[PDB]
Amino acid sequence: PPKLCLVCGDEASGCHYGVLTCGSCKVFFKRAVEGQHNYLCAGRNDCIIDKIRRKNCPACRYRKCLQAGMNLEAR
Amino acid sequence: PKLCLVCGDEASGCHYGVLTCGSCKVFFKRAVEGQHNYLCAGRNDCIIDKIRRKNCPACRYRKCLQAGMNLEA
DNA sequence: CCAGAACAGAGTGTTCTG
DNA sequence: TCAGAACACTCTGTTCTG
Ligand SMILES: [Zn+2]
Ligand SMILES: [Zn+2]
Ligand SMILES: [Zn+2]
Ligand SMILES: [Zn+2]
Repeated sequence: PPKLCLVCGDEASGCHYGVLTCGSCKVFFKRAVEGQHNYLCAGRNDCIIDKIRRKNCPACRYRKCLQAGMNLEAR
Repeated sequence: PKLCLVCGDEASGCHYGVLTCGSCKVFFKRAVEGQHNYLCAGRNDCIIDKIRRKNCPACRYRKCLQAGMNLEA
């Protein structure tokens, strides 16, 4: 019943862009799709995305958003 | 061109004992005097280049040290 | 309840000084 | 020579508004 962000594992704010997510991931995603998302992974594109590390790799974070199914169409 | 021994960017000069770029110069100071324990989201193997240096402070900091940067020398 | 705007704070990198 | 201050800009995340 306390429920978890499907992207970083932080506690979720609600349903955003179709996926159970935290507020930071909600706005991160909005920002990534509206703008240029060309991000480079410094790793192997498997970076661990959690509450402390999610700022490290926008590229892996954004890929996790897409895998979870986030999209603007909402509704 | 002589290149930064940390991120490979074009080096401005010799800083904190090592030949490095200026962003690396000020990153290192900031790291050393500020706390911190940085944590890698990878394998402690991150690629550090001009673009990628921003991604992993842990691996950046490590590479600074293994290059011999220190506040004294 | 949710999208988006606003607000405020952290982090990077430059330019400038002596 | 290079260290440091200060500036300017980008990024993240929380609170506010509709
Ligand atoms: Zn999240
Ligand atoms: Zn990554
Ligand atoms: Zn460098
Ligand atoms: Zn790393």
